[PDB]
Amino acid sequence: QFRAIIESPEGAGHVGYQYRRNTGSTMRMVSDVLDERVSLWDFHCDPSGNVIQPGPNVDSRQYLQAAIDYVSSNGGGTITIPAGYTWYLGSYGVGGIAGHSGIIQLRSNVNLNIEGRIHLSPFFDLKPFQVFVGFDNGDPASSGNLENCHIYGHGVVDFGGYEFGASSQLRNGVAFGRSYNCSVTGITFQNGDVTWAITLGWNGYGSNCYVRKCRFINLVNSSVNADHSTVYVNCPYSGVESCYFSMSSSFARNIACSVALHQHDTFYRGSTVNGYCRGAYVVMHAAEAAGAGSYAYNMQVENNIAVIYGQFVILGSDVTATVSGHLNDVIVSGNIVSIGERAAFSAPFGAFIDIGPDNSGASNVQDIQRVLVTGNSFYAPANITDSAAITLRANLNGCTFIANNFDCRYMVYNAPGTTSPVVQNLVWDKSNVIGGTHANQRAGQNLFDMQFASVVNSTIEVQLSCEDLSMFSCILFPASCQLSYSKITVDSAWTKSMSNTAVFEGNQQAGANVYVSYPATVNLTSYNTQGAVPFFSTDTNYAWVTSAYSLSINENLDFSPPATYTNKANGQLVGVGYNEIGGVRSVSVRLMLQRQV
Amino acid sequence: QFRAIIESPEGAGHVGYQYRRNTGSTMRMVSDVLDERVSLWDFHCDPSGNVIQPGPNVDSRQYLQAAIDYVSSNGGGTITIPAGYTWYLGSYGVGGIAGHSGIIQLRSNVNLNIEGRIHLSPFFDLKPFQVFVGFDNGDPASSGNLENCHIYGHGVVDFGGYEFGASSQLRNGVAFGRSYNCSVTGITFQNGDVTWAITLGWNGYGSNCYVRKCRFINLVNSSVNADHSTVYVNCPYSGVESCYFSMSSSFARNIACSVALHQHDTFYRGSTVNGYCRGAYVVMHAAEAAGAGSYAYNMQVENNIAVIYGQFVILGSDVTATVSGHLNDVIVSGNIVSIGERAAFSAPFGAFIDIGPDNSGASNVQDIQRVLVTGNSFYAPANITDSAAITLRANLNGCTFIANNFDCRYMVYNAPGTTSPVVQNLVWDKSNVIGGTHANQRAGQNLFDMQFASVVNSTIEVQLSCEDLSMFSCILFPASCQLSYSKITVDSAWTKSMSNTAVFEGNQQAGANVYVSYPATVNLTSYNTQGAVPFFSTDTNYAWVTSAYSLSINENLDFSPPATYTNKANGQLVGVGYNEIGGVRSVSVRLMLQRQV
Amino acid sequence: QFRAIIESPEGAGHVGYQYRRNTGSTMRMVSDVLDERVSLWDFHCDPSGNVIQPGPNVDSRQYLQAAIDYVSSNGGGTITIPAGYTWYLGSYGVGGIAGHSGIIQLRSNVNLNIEGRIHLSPFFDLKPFQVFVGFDNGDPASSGNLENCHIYGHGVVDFGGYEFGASSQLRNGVAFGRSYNCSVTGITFQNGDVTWAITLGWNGYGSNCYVRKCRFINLVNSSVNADHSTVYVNCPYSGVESCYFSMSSSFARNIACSVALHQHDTFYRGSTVNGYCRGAYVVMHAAEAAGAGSYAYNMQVENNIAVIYGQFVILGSDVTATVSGHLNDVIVSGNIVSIGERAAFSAPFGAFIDIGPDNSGASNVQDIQRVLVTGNSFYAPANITDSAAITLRANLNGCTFIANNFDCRYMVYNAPGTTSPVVQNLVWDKSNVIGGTHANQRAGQNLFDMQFASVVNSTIEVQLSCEDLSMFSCILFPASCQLSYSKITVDSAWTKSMSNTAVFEGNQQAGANVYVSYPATVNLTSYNTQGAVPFFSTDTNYAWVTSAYSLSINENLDFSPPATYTNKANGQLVGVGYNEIGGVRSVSVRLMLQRQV
Ligand code: NA
Ligand code: NA
Ligand code: NA
Repeated sequence: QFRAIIESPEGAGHVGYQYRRNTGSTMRMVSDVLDERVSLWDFHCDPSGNVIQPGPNVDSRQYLQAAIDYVSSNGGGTITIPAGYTWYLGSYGVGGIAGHSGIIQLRSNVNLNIEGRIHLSPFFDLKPFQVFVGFDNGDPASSGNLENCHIYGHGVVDFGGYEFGASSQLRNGVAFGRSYNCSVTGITFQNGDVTWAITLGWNGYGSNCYVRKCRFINLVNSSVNADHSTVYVNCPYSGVESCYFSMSSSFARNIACSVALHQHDTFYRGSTVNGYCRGAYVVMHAAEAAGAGSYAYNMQVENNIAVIYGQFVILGSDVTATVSGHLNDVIVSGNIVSIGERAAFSAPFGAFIDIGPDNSGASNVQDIQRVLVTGNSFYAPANITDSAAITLRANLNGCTFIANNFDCRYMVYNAPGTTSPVVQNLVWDKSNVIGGTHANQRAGQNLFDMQFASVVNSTIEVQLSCEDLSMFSCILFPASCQLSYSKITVDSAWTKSMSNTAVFEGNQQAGANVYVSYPATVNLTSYNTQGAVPFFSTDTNYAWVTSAYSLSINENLDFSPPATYTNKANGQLVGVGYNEIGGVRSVSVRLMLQRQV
Repeated sequence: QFRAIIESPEGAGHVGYQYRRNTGSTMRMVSDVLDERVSLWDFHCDPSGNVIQPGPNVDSRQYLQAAIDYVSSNGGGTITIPAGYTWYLGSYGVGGIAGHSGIIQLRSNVNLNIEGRIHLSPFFDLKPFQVFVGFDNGDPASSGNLENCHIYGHGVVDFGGYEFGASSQLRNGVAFGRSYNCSVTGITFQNGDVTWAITLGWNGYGSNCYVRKCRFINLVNSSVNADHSTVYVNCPYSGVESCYFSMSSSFARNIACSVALHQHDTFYRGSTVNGYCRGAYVVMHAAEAAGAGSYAYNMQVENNIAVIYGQFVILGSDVTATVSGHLNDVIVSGNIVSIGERAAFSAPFGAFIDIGPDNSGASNVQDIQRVLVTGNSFYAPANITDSAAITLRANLNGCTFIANNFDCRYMVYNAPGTTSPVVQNLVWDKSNVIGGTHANQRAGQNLFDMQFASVVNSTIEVQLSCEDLSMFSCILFPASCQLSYSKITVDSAWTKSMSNTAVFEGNQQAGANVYVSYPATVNLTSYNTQGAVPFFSTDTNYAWVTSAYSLSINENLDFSPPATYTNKANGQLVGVGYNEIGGVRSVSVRLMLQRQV
Repeated sequence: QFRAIIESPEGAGHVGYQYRRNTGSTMRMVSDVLDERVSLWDFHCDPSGNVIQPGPNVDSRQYLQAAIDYVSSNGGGTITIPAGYTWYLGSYGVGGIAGHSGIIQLRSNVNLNIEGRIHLSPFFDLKPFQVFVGFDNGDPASSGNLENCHIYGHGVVDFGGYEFGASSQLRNGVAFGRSYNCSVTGITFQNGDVTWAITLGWNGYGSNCYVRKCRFINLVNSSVNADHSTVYVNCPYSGVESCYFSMSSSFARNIACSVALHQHDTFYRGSTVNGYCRGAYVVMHAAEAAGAGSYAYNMQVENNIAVIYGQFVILGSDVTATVSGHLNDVIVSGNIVSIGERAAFSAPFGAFIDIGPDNSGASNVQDIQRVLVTGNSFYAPANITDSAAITLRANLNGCTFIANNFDCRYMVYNAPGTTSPVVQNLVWDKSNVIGGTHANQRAGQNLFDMQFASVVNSTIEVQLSCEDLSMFSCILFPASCQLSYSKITVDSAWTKSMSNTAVFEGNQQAGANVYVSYPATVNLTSYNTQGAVPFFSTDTNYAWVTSAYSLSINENLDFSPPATYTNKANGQLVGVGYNEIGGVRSVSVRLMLQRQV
């Protein structure tokens, strides 16, 4: 009677309890207290209610779904996935997540505390999957929201090492969906060939979604995998902090990016990356602009550590038939980034910043401006010819560089022939320090290679900190690049032996609102006159020069050339020196040529 | 007999347990294991011990207080506020928190894990309240400390949307009191009209208090609300990290600040703000200097993202009859900040840094120095006339600006008439990049408007990066501003067409220890002499000029003006050019005027 | 019968339970649910299974070890150390941790949630100890790994205040061993005289180990203690974030460092330090290079707040018979650091950066390069003569300084006599702001004191922001320092009254590839000639000068000196001025001397 009730499932509901024997505390039953927590064990049972042990040959999916569905029905809670066990998933979910190749459906206010391990069984080999899906509809546009869903703990999600079956397939760990106040904290995602580990939001719908203190380990493994971004941030007021990302496959060096920031007010901070092609995309895709507008603004990449093989930050924006995307108000700061040991040209072109074309290769759709790149370090090994502070491959409406340290082959680069970007407001402050690792490697190359259609309202203040006499020039403009309302200077330090410092193939430095200064060697010849006497340049290509001054000592006693020069209508320089004794003088002098500065 | 004991409240204390059947484990009873945790359910009961369900019509306050008081009596623990329920509070607390309009009294070592929702009932409508109070006395000065108290979880505190009843009232979420090692992590505070969500410390008493990963949503809603700072940090070695703050009301744009840092060794990092008037106050109030001294030092605002309507960082210090407050050793870095879309003058004057007067409007009490503002971005839309890198409205003893990007109407500003601050050690390094969003908007305005009583030991190195010919001047000193032992330079780039570059209305640039350089147009006339021949300025206002040099080309063949000039006692410039053929020459030239540089 | 089973230890395993009466949930027993968690109470029992109360006279060690060992046997879990109790440890462990003076042995996948207090009993007074040890062997080289071990909670580890018995002894809180994915979060370590609180890794073996939100309070207390680094990071992909470190003893000001970063891809962020000698070591020790290679790279110290008495960041690398250590790719950024109030020379020499000799004092073994120091603030009080931006005491292969604010006695320093470092690639950008706290204190001192064997490929761009006429020179090279392929400039602002600006005791500024500019006063005398007329310097020590220009006004009406000068073979300067009326002129002028700039 009483014995029977006690051994029944209702037994615990008949045993009284009062907290610490406190007479002022609730008189409850044991079952009530045990009902304050919930684990997968409370649903991991056969139809008669007997517990099932997890393992390689047990598909845990329906049991976890039942737990989620039930806790959802009570307004939420946290389900623990117990430590000490590996819980295998072995079949697809059903309903609104089947269109997403979903395994488990997440539900609002239902948190998962993953302390044990979740493993994918070989049912998923060569197939698509998205392990945790927060959509409730096959069509994301008719999906409801996922709110207040947190996954956390010390546990693991293991994708079982299976390769993709076909490049067209997609694979994900956590697809939060149209997600609001959702997060992943503490979890290790490992051992896969996937497209993403976590995606946050859906085409701008969502808010307040975060990935923190997670580890992502070896999540690309095959030539079949088309592309990878480990965390894809597709809702605003969201981001990634204090994570670790590591890949070891060769394929990852060519296709994988750690983070993609695709909506406004998003961030990527304090994370360490190794073995990836790319650091972060920061891109406003017009096809993803439904939920939070057409502008990506307030984008922050800060205080990360990366060894990569391709590009650290990739900026973009694009358009559709009905929507134009814009990118502005970005800060990239405090990051320390290297291109890993590799042969030149063996992975995508190495870059700290890349201004990339759209997915169809168009370089004339972008609207990127008000970007600040400051207080970062970049290094590439001396053999990596394809390394640049910025590869400027598409139209740019502004990017400002202050107080960085760049130590790679090029400072500014774009390939000739290719795209001919239209450039406005590119600012390279004199406080950017140009390293010398690539000294002596730059035969035939221009340090700032300005292979653009045009440059306007831009500043390039070149300052070397060691010699590199192998380079063709410090900065070169082809004749095809228009240049106006710009300031281009080359500091003389470490330049005395350079044949070419600044080169303007179309004589663009003569423009009315071009402000330039650079060293040049000039031959001069004086009149015979004893006393104050003019010296004039033998060459006539200085009609643009507003002043020039001596960078050379005067080895002579009997005369001195002018310290300073102006020009004449015929393009000669002229200055007044001094003949202590008369005679025609002929000298070769290093001058700082200046125009309007 | 046995049946009776088992169904009694002591029943669980009669059922044996040994962990996982391990014979080396303690032989315990069920009640002992259940006593390892505690929830509000263990106290949320009527006088007969029957559990009460929470809800809109149940006042949960006495039950939560009883739980806190009891756990306190045992040396501490963590009380869980269960998920899946909304727990309403409906009356004020009693005792030492009644003077603070307290609801719940916090106690040392007693943590709250808020997984469910705490809601305020309409009893609090139009009234003051402070939901959680750590003071044990009505008079904070005779209060004991609160130590080792942490509030955390995925839950919510909802202030029920009630407006303030009167501007004089105060409202708070968590008043920690004289708090040591206390924190709030993970909680969402929403739906209110309050003064603060969380306050840390009391007039410098406290230490090691933090707010992390909390969200603060819509916490100002009425014209009645006098003021708001979401987190007020009033103890040292304390701060705010990785939080989200969002307001939507119009009133918030005029009164709300996200954080106030009021004691030394405090920080505000990695947080995102939207819809606020202000970012952070960083202020040493002499009236709050009892617990940690008279100095606010080691103040850090870093790596935040903000869209605001007024000022990002507001610096101050003030005095009382017996105490003077000082502010020094501050760093503001890596932040990306915008003034939101708004009409000019429709909210408090937009600023990245504001040096504010005291609460009584006094601008002659402040002692603010050794501030570093570096590697930040600031943007204001082109129509916002009231936008400045710094509004310098009170005495300043030092502020240093390096490697920022400011894109707004003014760089340095203070309104004329108003306060006449005394300025020392203002440093504006050439590495600050001046954006061009406000180009063409600056009719009648000075980019650096130096409306001060005096400027000493200061550096302004102005560098433009595009043209703006609408501005009256790059920098202007009224005749009322003394200027000494200072360096003021205007780079020539994008200045060739400017009528005025630097303006010194009192001819202050002639001071003995003033070091200045800027472009000017000058008319000159030569002697008739063939050969080396002097040119002299027609105007006599260059007695302060130590050298000048040509910024113009020479369109002539038969002569050249001097490349470089010095002056004469009468205030003319003079240099030696060259007449190939003789004749009096008359030319108009753009020169860089220099004094002691 | 049934009564007997129920009161036995197996009783709970006979009482049925089904979660919330849900008929689809597992039919379990109470014991199963209680077995989901585990605490120290489940092992803190006598041999008959009766629970023992912890306290001062109970040694809790064997019971905690038994708990750890058992949970380990089940594949892991989290053991809670209950709140409300102090758990004393009173004897050493046995087995593989005895060689490490271990107390408790940590085991893989076994987490400790420390909510209560762990205290050391006086058995440990005057003895060595390491409280938690992750090694399983006395010899670390034959030790197995510790993986997936996390210690966290709101609890405390108290070292009981005992002094060290002898300087040779070692003491530690948590020695993780060869540790992979291990962490400490939330814990307060206090009240000791120890060598370290936490060590991560062993001679480069380990990965993904972190210390977050921990507090470290008063952990050095005696003159006996040889040395202290609070967190020692000796494995890669590891670091310290958001911690608090505080010492109050005088001894700590001379021996204690907060963090030591000893392997690649390690970081120290967002932490606050007070009362320590040092901030962080960043050092590649060749004796510790077994597990992760010979290079420390990707080292990050960012956004910390410190008041220290010695040096903030200390860089090093050294060698053994068979291994050479290298240090490169380091970033030190956003930190705000002060030397605390102290007498000059009363603690180790104050420095923001120190390039230190090896432990045997050798300054010729180091290979340190590609370091970026940017956007930091440093302050030392005016009386602290021993304060420097960088003490450069050992060979340096590169360090770059951009956009810092340094306000201390020296900018660059090394003591004369002592080491004679070989310096390459030291870069001091003009954007570093030199504060004026030490103005008037620098009698007999050189601001940049270049006491080196040699300097190559280096840049020193000195910019003052106030006067300090007490200093002997802005920069001085002794004749013993070679200088080549370098750029050394002194901006003229605030220098007009300085006798010496740049000093080159060996006339090193004449070198072929030395690029220098600085102010000097020069006496000149003209010829008699009316009209354009040469002026020449009376002194002949300007054979290295390529140009010079006037920094002085001309008080004369009847003549003007040249605005600009070049030199002559005999070392005189010469320029062409203008005599309106003839006569020999004699003037004393302030010039900017330039060489190849
Ligand atoms: Na073109
Ligand atoms: Na005045
Ligand atoms: Na030497």
